[PDB]
Amino acid sequence: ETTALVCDNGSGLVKAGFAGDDAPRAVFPSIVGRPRHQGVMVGMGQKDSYVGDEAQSKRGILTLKYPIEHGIITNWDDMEKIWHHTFYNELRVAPEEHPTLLTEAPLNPKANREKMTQIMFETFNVPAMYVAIQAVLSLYASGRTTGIVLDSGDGVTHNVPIYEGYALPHAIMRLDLAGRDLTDYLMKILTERGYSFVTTAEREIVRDIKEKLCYVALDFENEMATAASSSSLEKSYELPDGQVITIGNERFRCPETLFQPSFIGMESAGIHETTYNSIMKCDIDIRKDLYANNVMSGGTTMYPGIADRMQKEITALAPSTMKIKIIAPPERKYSVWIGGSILASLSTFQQMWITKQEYDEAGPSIVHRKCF
Amino acid sequence: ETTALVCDNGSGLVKAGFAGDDAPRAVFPSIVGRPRHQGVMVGMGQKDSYVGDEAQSKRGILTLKYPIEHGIITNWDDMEKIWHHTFYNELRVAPEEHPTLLTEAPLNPKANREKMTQIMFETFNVPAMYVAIQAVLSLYASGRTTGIVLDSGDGVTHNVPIYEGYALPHAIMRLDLAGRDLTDYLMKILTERGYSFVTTAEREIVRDIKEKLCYVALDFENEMATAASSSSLEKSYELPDGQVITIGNERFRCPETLFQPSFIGMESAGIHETTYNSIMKCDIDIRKDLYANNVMSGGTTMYPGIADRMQKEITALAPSTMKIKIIAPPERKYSVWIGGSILASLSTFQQMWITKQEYDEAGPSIVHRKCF
Amino acid sequence: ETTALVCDNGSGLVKAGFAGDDAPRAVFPSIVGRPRHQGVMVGMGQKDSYVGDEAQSKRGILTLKYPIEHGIITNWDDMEKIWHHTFYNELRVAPEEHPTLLTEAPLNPKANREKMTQIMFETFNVPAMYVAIQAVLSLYASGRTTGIVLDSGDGVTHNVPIYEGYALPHAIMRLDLAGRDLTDYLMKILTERGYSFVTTAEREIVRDIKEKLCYVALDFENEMATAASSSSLEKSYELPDGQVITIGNERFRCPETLFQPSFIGMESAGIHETTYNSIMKCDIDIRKDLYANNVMSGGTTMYPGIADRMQKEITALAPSTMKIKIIAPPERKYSVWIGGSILASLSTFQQMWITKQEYDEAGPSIVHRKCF
Ligand SMILES: Nc1ncnc2c1ncn2[C@@H]1O[C@H](COP(=O)(O)OP(=O)(O)O)[C@@H](O)[C@H]1O
Ligand SMILES: Nc1ncnc2c1ncn2[C@@H]1O[C@H](COP(=O)(O)OP(=O)(O)O)[C@@H](O)[C@H]1O
Ligand SMILES: Nc1ncnc2c1ncn2[C@@H]1O[C@H](COP(=O)(O)OP(=O)(O)O)[C@@H](O)[C@H]1O
Ligand SMILES: [Mg+2]
Ligand SMILES: [Mg+2]
Ligand SMILES: [Mg+2]
Repeated sequence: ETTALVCDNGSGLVKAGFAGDDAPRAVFPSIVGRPRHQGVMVGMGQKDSYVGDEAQSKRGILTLKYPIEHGIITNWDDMEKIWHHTFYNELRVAPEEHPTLLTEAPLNPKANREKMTQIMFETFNVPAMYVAIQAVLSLYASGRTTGIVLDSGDGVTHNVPIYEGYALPHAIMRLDLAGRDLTDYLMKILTERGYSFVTTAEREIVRDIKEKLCYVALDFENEMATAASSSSLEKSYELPDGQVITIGNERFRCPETLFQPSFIGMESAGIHETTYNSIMKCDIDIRKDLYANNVMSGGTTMYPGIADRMQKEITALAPSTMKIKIIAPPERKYSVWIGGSILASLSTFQQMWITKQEYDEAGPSIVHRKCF
Repeated sequence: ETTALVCDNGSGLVKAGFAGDDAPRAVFPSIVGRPRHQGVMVGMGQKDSYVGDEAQSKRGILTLKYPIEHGIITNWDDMEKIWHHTFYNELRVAPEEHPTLLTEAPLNPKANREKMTQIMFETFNVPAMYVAIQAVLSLYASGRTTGIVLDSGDGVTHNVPIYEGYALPHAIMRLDLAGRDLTDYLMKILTERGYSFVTTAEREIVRDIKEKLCYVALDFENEMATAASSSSLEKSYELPDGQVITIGNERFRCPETLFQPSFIGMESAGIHETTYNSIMKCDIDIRKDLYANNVMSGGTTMYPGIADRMQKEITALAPSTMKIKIIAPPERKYSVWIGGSILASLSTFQQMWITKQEYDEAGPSIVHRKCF
Repeated sequence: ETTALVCDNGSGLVKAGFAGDDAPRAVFPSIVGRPRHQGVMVGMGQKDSYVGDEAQSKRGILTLKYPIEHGIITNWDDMEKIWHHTFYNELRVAPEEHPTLLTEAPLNPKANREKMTQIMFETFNVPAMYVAIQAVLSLYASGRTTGIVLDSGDGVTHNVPIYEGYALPHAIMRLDLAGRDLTDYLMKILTERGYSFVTTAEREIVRDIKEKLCYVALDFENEMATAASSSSLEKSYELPDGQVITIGNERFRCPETLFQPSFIGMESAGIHETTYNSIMKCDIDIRKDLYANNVMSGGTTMYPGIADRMQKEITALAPSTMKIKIIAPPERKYSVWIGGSILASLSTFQQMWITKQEYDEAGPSIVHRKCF
């Protein structure tokens, strides 16, 4: 083949393009939007459903659904609209000509991967495809064969240890807390300063407040004290319609949910303890190299101060005699897709695709014997 | 102390009285009103503002302002008249004599609770006070350590799950739709039958139409079909001055907004879906006992048929494997205040009051470190 | 004494009672749990810690901690709550009056036995005590003085060869895989069918799924092929909250971790290989009588088909010239406690107790010269 696609069919935001390009060709919301009002205009070019940037643009008149929840596809009829849009609108390919690398979280339901395999061969007729783990792809972008990858998206956070190119699948950790739960918690805490955000259109406004204003405080109790000497840490922000809102300790109490999942009431260890537990499930000789190669990936790792905070916290859990080093590159917003564009381009990978001629004799069950 | 005051400082309607009474000593409109017409009579007892039953009585000559919107005090200069009137006129006690229990919605703005705290210690000089969640009080009145309380007053509808007396604040739900929004919708749909209601006093006339004649259908499409065999479900009502109006399917299409908020153009779950979502956000082992102890509170839960409609709808959402039971007691019009009268009476509660001596060294910020 | 106590302080299930009784007087979860939510009701039995069935019953609002991990007590402040509950709450004895037989896995830390001795004399003031090896007690319940015992609890699996009443301590094997690791692996593989169990309360739901439905395949590859021609091996389970989960090959792929520890990623012999390797470490003349007396003990030996599988596999490793018999009694769930109740009742054992008079001139290091 001369060109494959790589599609990072993620929660909240899809990244899409071709193998061997250095960054995604297309990046848009993993959203389908549907009207919630009467179509009172006549001769208007009214469309029954909107997807990606069209839905994000028109959202005052729409109800917005993400067809992926926690890295699991929950609405296949609208997920087919996202893949149809992806290929025919801004990639503008013929899917029958290009083999597609697809992307998934570890410890997902098998039925997700099977129906995703079925749609690619039976609805899009692709030549071939493969499903790769987001955290395995994240080491190709880094240029490594050992590291522990913390990947944190819109839906799921997960840790995957790799040493000398072998995964330790028994030491993988998954966590149903990422960019959506932080946005919902930001909506909840913004209520107590007097602002209301509740519609699926207002959750997108609060996602922009989260992306623009929020950060990870290197010591939470000292930052909560600092914010009581107020206006020192406060930022103003301008809503659609031009009303201004101001934010204080909620600017960093929001991202702290990653380190203290008890803020959203769940009983699980923080992302620091989860990375440390994942290294401690690994065999003793590999732990020293995993601590030094603690890779970060995905948009929920983009906060200011989060690499510093997690270096402070893994260094408090690990023994003091060795170098915890956290590798947070500036393109980590796309390092899954970038690593998929490398893998789909490798000359040795071209024998590993599931081909149409191998699917159609074995059914969607083929994807469990041929993929990790 | 020998007695304590207790107030549900309600949206639309205040309830007030003393600890250990089995019902409120006073219940009256949460209203202040000012003249909108000339005082032409010389030697008249002319007065520049009115409150409660006095404003409700003079409402031909007044414009009526509710100083509480959606459970938030939006007009302190008139809310201070409501609290002043409450203590000095129909409770007729000196506020410095008795500590006050006070009442709030969950997820409210912190500035509301702070300013309420300040006014009680600095305008009314009370010995001590506390602020309690309307739904936590409703389990004291119902005699339970566990339940999910749907509370629906004039201004707000909210759900609080409680199990073994511990609340789950991650699973709390709040909804800016209750008795006011149903009254505004009733003005709009009575206008489809040609009746005009637009002044604030006409909203009180339409509120009496709602309170006297409205009800919840067990199945809306069957009731809308039944109303096409007309004059069966329809009723007649007598206005002030003695004119009469006849009320059609708007008699049950009004309360159905609680189950279909899209009738008033907002994009949110109905009260059945939001109570189910609140149970489904809880820890799995507690859900069986929340379905069995679903408690109704506040005047917007007083419609005929609402318990039967909600038992039907929650039974359709929940798995059939277990017994949904909705506890709608007849005193649920006052169950918040009744629960406060129990809480203020308990010997083990008297250490939980914020005392004047504990406020004046910490300011109104004391309330967030002693209330829920 | 007229009665001693015997307390099999095992991982995650404590079995306790009097010497001379035929079964444990008390059996309960070896668990302590603490609230993880705000207590909003007051005038109530609010309690800062729950233990045993109180923790297991209220688990929907608790984080649950096991104070024993792999047969090692890791949290003594909660193990003292388990013994205090054992003695005062449902044995309802005064410990000062009764000598107590305690119990431990072989190849444990010496400090675990020392601190366990210290607490019994300095916190509970017992007249005397002893620490027995759980596999030596499994021969006492079995009514034989030669055999090899596969004991497998919640924390640890171990083999102890005994011939003519002498143990062969060079031939003891210990494996840090038993009922907890199988439960945790079932949480992992249930995720691949779409069910997330993640809290320490949901781990108890998965432990009940494991106990009710899981079984050991006689031939794993034949059973996997049988489950691929599906629906014949599937069963379903009703959760708390009344949602139903169906379970298929994960019903027997879970217990196969005992025969293939590489499923949880650990490098070791399976329980068949570890038992055979233990017989091979023994002196050649005893091996015939060890194969003829392969005793099984503890709850992780309770799966349907495990005796048939374990006999099938030892019979393939051992030479065909002689007969393997596996002795898996129907009471084997309590055979350590039953055998401890026999040992503590023997007239020949009453010289072997460590007495308070013999502890308080030697310190807790007495337990290394007087016990096993
Ligand atoms: N600069 C930023 N600060 C904070 N959050 C961000 C930033 N950029 C993106 N995000 C968040 O990252 C989440 C998804 O990013 P991504 O890694 O693409 O996840 P996914 O792989 O699930 O699509 C979104 O919820 C978005 O709000
Ligand atoms: N019989 C009734 N039918 C319908 N609505 C009622 C009835 N009685 C009271 N209400 C409504 O209940 C609302 C407030 O009741 P209440 O429970 O006191 O709320 P709050 O606690 O907010 O004061 C008012 O808007 C009123 O219209
Ligand atoms: N019928 C059963 N089938 C499978 N596992 C069981 C059964 N009964 C008990 N267990 C398991 O046995 C384990 C502990 O049993 P036990 O022998 O008391 O161990 P311990 O001595 O460590 O307390 C628990 O993890 C439980 O899940
Ligand atoms: Mg991602
Ligand atoms: Mg109320
Ligand atoms: Mg045991």
